Amino acid sequence: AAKDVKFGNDARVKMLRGVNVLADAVKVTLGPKGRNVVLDKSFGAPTITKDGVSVAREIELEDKFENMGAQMVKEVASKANDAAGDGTTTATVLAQAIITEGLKAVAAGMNPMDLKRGIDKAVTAAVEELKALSVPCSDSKAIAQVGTISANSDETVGKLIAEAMDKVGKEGVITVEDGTGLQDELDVVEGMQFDRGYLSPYFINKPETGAVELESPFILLADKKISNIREMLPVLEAVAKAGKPLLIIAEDVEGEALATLVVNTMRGIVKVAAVKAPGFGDRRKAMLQDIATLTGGTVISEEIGMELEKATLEDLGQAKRVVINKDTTTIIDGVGEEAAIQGRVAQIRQQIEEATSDYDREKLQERVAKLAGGVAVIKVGAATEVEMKEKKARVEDALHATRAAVEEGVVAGGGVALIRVASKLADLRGQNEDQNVGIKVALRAMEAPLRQIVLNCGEEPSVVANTVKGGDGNYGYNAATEEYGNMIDMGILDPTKVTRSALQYAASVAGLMITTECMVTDLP
Amino acid sequence: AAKDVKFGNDARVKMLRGVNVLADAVKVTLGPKGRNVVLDKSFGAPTITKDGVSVAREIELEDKFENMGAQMVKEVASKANDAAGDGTTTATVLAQAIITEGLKAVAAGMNPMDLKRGIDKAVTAAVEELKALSVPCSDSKAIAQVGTISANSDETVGKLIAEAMDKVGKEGVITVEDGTGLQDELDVVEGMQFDRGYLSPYFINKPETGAVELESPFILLADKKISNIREMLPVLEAVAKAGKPLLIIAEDVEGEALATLVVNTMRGIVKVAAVKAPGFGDRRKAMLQDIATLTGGTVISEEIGMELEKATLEDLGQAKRVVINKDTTTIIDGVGEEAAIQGRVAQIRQQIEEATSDYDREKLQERVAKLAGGVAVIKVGAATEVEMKEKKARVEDALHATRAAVEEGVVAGGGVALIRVASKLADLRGQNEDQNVGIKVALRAMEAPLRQIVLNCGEEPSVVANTVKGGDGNYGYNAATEEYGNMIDMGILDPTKVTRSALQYAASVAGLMITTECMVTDLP
Amino acid sequence: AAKDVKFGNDARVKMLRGVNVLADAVKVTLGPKGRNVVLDKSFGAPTITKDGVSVAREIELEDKFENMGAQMVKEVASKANDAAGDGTTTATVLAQAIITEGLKAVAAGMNPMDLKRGIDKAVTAAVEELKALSVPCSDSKAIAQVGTISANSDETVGKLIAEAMDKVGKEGVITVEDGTGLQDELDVVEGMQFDRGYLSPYFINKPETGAVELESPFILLADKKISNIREMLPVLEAVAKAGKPLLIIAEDVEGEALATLVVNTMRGIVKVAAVKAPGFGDRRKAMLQDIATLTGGTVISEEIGMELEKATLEDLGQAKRVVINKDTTTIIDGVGEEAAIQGRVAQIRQQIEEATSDYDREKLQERVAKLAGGVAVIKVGAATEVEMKEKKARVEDALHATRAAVEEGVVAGGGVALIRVASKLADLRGQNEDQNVGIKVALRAMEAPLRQIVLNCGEEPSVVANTVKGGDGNYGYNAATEEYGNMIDMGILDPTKVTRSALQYAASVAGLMITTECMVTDLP
Amino acid sequence: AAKDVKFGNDARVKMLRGVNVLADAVKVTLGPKGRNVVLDKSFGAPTITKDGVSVAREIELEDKFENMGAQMVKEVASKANDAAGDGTTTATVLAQAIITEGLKAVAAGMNPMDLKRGIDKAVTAAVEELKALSVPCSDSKAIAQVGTISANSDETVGKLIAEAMDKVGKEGVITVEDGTGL
Ligand SMILES: Nc1ncnc2c1ncn2[C@@H]1O[C@H](COP(=O)(O)OP(=O)(O)OP(=O)(O)O)[C@@H](O)[C@H]1O
Ligand SMILES: Nc1ncnc2c1ncn2[C@@H]1O[C@H](COP(=O)(O)OP(=O)(O)OP(=O)(O)O)[C@@H](O)[C@H]1O
Ligand SMILES: Nc1ncnc2c1ncn2[C@@H]1O[C@H](COP(=O)(O)OP(=O)(O)OP(=O)(O)O)[C@@H](O)[C@H]1O
Ligand SMILES: [Mg+2]
Ligand SMILES: [Mg+2]
Ligand SMILES: [Mg+2]
Ligand SMILES: [Mg+2]
Repeated sequence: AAKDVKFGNDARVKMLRGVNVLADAVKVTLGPKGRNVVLDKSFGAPTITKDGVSVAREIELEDKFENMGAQMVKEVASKANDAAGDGTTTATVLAQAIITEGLKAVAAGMNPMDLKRGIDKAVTAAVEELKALSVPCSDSKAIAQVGTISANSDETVGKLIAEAMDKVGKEGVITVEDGTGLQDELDVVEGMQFDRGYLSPYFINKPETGAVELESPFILLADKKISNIREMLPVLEAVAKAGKPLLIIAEDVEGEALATLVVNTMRGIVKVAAVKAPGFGDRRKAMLQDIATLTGGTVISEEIGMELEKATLEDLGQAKRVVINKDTTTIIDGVGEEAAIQGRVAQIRQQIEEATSDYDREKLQERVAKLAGGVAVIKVGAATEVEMKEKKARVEDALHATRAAVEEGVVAGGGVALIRVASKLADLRGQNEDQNVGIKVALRAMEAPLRQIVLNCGEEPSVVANTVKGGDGNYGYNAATEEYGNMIDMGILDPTKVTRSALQYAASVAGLMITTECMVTDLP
Repeated sequence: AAKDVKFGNDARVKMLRGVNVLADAVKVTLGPKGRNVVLDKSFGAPTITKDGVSVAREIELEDKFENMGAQMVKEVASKANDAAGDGTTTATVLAQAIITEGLKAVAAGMNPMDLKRGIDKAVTAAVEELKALSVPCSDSKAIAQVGTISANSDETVGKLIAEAMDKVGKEGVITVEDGTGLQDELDVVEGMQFDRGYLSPYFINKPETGAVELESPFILLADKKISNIREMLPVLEAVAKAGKPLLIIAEDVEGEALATLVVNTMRGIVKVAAVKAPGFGDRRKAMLQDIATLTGGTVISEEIGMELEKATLEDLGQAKRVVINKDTTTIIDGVGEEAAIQGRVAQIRQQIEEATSDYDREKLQERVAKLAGGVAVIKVGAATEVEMKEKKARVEDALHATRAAVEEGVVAGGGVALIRVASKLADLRGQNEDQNVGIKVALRAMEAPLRQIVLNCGEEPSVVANTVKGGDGNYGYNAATEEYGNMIDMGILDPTKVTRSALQYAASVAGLMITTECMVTDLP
Repeated sequence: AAKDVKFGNDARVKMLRGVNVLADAVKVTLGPKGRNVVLDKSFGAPTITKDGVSVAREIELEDKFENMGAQMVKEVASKANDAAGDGTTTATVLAQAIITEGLKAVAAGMNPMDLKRGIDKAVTAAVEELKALSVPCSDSKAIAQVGTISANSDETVGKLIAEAMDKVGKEGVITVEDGTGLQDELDVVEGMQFDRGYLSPYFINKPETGAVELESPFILLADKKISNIREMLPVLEAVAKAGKPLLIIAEDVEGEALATLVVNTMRGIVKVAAVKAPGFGDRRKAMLQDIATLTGGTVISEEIGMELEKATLEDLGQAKRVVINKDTTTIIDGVGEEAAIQGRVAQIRQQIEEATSDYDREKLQERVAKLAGGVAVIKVGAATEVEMKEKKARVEDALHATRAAVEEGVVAGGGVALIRVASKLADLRGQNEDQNVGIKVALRAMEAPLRQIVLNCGEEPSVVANTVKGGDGNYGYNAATEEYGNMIDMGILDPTKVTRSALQYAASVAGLMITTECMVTDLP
Repeated sequence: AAKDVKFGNDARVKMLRGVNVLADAVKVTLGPKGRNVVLDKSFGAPTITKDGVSVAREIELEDKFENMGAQMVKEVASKANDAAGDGTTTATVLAQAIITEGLKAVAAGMNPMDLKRGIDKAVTAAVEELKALSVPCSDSKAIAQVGTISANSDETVGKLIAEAMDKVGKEGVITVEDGTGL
């Protein structure tokens, strides 16, 4: 309808106001000594949190343009979370630091394009420096430290992640779920993990993790874009008679077949789950057959005439468990016989032998690794169900952080990595002077996270930041103990992936908001 | 939607305003001589109460941030109530005292972390001192005094609780309900008490206690996560034909099964009750078999193929009564033969003999204690049903208080315990000066409850507090008689668990409020 | 209802205000160095776009008359987009330039008719000059450059378009869709393209392209305007039983048939697609029989008694795919045998031989070209489905731009073509002085797009525009590299059709608003 | 009275807005193509003038901070009028340009005192360069050209002033007054 349009300086001022509000509200929770934020949980008691993710999620400014700026920086922090699993607060702190200085530069009269080029160059150089300073994470000690640091100082999370990590190799498939009692357990089931997000967010039965859990489910191996719900109706009735959950690996469920199935999720005919089918054509049928032989099911495809109307319970797959995330789906301990799995992996190994292209060999090696490795199951022994879900979510996010670390290395925590990077890149320049100014803005932003942590601790950020900059290597300020020392020695590690993703995304949103000239919104 | 965000000083000022409003409204009711609070009972007549629980529950500030502050100090007081059953007003009085002084310190310029560390250290030392000064509660006289004091001067409650307590030992299971006549009756039956909460609050038929009472119910021993209401529909029909109430001990009723059971419970086909199954795997099946042999029923499990579709009336358990609370469920006088119970306890004793781990031996000894100990039934007698319910609720809360006392000792009542603790810890100091200031704030808070009681009595709190501080041991001020004397001699006892929980929770909420920097709420 | 009427100067002032708002919001995104515009995407995160089409689409002024002016200049830009596929922002930039200067001329006192005549004359001369300066686009190099420039610096789009273009000739039929994976493919199916827009916008299953895709559908070769759905109800049931999609090439679907087909299309009983039948009388039946022989179906017509009630599954045509746009519909690999197609094209060649009129020979030659040439299929390869849709949309719009270029030539990009045209037409005059003023206004407008691009780059538009005007031929300012040079050498090409359409439409809307005297709108 | 105090960039922006208002009023009267400015007078008819000093004198803004900026940059035109008698529009144009570019550097973290020192050094060197680049203006033709350019390209005024200085020499005194004729 009628819309309000802001141009230039007014638009950027509103942007900065909204970004400042969100960034303050989130950054007050950065570091181990973060403050508390009281979020009004509607009718119930307020939730006091030190988690910047929740504070950012709950922030929605009244003013439409300020709200828009807050939402953009928030969503870029969310991109950082998705890419890394940690550093959303750091990304917001970095984003505000570039944005506040950058928008001041724009309001001065400097060219937004030059500033964006300078910040892009500085952040690219910063990522190169972080890769240079990154130390590979292969020993279980570093993995435990990373898990502890990403679990908000939880040593048990770090040590369990390290144990399960070394048990199945650094590239192995690891899953976590609730335990039996108050003791943890480590198991090696024979399953696999294929990228398949849920086709509807309403499938989520776990609000603490945004994932769908099915125990002893029925795996339907559709190789056709499902458009109607009528042709699996006998199959749905058979599953309901069986009572086990039903999940669907189809190419794409579109139209009413989705919506009706969506409706079924609140009707509870079965525990409906729908995921996309990874791979295409030959690859799609290859991993579909792999899932069939892992779960003992049969691949049903319309091309071979195997229509969903004739799909019986025997053709339907079966496994011990399945987990569905927004990006990938892990099938856990399929009931298919070990002999069939061994035959399938042998066939794919001879496919590797006959393969000549690098892509073919690499993909088939990934396939055989997926089938042979299985899944590492962790049964965390927390006391209560609330503690079950919270500890398992912490373990999951810290596990993702550890995987990011082992794929990209680790660096000094507490913002020391960015401090060292800024010290290394202090001399970097650009084509013109405004690019150099953007570089300086990015360097101050790199300083920002450690300063914010020290500010949260109550100490003066200037003295501590100067002391850390004076030190070399990984010298820094342990905030939890409020004492200086080597971050690696005191276990304050940051996954290099986390830091590089946070900085890159903060630079992205900063440049986007700096170069923005007009904003349109619904009129109040 | 749109949200209002407060930062720092404004946030904490709103916090203090809300806390002050709630704390005044509640603390005017502390002690035997508490004032009256008139709560508007909507259309009907107002309710005058001296019970701080009701006053706190009815308090909901108009201003959103003041509302959040009041709501969460209220919820911390509720945590104290749940942990102890008494000292809700004392927890609020302590909470206001720390928050008022602590937030004054923050507004001065002192560091919130330093204050929180100091308060936490002072409260930990206070709990140690309270444990040191606690006198074990084993004689029936002390139990009677604690029961009387937790019911706000109800001698009959204390004496009946003491009698039932000594009848079945300090670790026995005790339940209370309405008697036949106007006199109290003490009985010993063969029941048991397993931790389980009702899966829906709508099951509560007793608003005065938040508990579900089923007389002569049908116990269904589910060992499976119930997800549908279809499979026990014949069982529901059989129960409705019988007419007795139906309760289900299930692992977890999730999905549409819970919703259908709720729809049934406001449709009243049967008296539907659902509780979670305590224990896991071997322990779960062990206590399920214990319940089966106590109630004469048969364990129904899908693993052995004993599916709920074939569940008949014979397999259903039967007992004299069952009481369901939010955390624990007690079965009263199951119809199983004494010979079967004796055989089961003999089997578990043999399990104890063959067990070697301390955990297994302790768990099996707990099982045999719960089985062979029996249940002390108190058929309390009152003139009217309203008086019946009020007396039984007072007896229940005082019984919980007596259990807390016998598990943690007793201390001088009327705030004398905290006065003595502050006198003992006057010399305690922290790492820096602001930690010492937080310690002093905690000590003044320790003084606060006795001062508030004396203020309620109309006397000057300063003179009486000075006189109590000058005295040593358990010397204090009897408020009901308005005269000094030994707290134990005049029966003014406090369960040590009550006081330590109230102080610890008050310190927790105070530190959370002090370290809080930002608040978000829905825009008015 | 009640309406607000503006007259003369006030109306034109409102025109200018609304046009200025929209033109600013869109023009801040012109050129490779365009700024960012933040569009509020309702509840979700804001969308940052440099695409002027989206910014123009969002803009809707609150003031009714300002909104009206913005909407009409926006719709003229949309006409330019539809006619060319590119230059929407350029059309708006040109429109504002004429409008701002023209409405100043009207407010001065000059005659609107004289200004409109002058602008029309200048734009006609500009189109003649652009045709003169246009260089034919036949080599794959120029096609690749045009595809890259229309896709906003996407070299892969340009090269793939050039390859597919040279594969099937400059007049060949080319279609694009999603590929298998990350790799592209170039094939030539046997199909044809006919002008038939969808009869309901709700048929669109591709919001990113506004097109309807049916994979392996059933073609209904109806030769009658379908106004009732009852008589194909058995056909609809048969199609639903088969499960394949369904499209109708009837003359028109209107009234009850249209409403019921729409109801079906949100109910999704079958994938309903309705398109009008191209051709008339002999031509209509001729192309209907061509579709029948290509898809192996049978033409169903009420004139020969072949009523839709007796239409069985065999009579319906079958093809590999079909794409429906708002203006034309393309079939993809009909299942008709190649022998039947060869016989049909031989018959139409004999018709060419027997044809005497130029129209008959040309139409039959077009028919044989459509049948024999087939359809070029591009399976573009991208990582993700969202990337699939975005890359295929960019490829489609750049393909339309390349077709416009090859049918009208190419000119210097970055507004250099219009600068050169203004330099050539600087001497042109009109009947009276105000016509000359309109000519000068149009010349400044021709200068406007390059000036706006340079302004977006941050450089001074005056110096760069003077330097470009000083140069001759195709000398200009590469904005992406921020350096001068030959546009053809640096690959900054503009399809001459795009530029002439943008300029002509801008002149059209400018003259319409200048000659406008009265406004009526709904009263606020 | 009660004071409003504005710090940093808010104060600088308001000051610059006032300077921009005054200088925009003044600088539409610069050059041969510069236009005129109407100044409303409390007594009599409005004054149509092209002098930058008159426009600068008349400018006073509602906002107290913008008015502070305007009254501060008005001193450039006033001092230029008092000292040289001409160049008041050029003086105001130069002042605003130094202010606009100076405030840009101040916003970029530069030290304003050192910016002032650099501006002063540049202007001292510029005065030296002007003294070097100047040429004597002694003949009547150059005086006619100077007067013509200073009278907004009015050749009659320049010729009249050249004739007046020729008649009264170096020691004579020339004054300008109202005349009856056309
Ligand atoms: N003991 C410590 N001393 C100093 N810095 C620490 C310490 N522990 C963690 N850090 C640093 O503090 C940051 C962790 O803060 P926090 O976990 O609150 O937020 P985050 O990593 O930005 O993201 P998220 O809110 O999503 O968890 C990291 O930069 C980490 O290196
Ligand atoms: N006769 C008495 N003289 C002095 N203090 C007493 C006397 N009886 C009880 N007290 C003290 O007064 C307090 C009891 O007050 P009250 O029961 O109103 O509130 P509470 O214990 O804070 O909690 P709740 O409101 O939940 O019952 C305890 O601290 C108790 O030790
Ligand atoms: N590298 C370049 N240097 C200079 N001008 C360029 C360059 N690349 C493209 N252009 C010019 O910039 C314009 C392309 O801008 P843009 O694609 O944002 O908008 P548009 O052509 O008006 O239409 P649309 O918004 O519908 O795509 C064209 O005039 C093109 O000739
Ligand atoms: Mg973190
Ligand atoms: Mg009490
Ligand atoms: Mg374009
Ligand atoms: Mg002059």
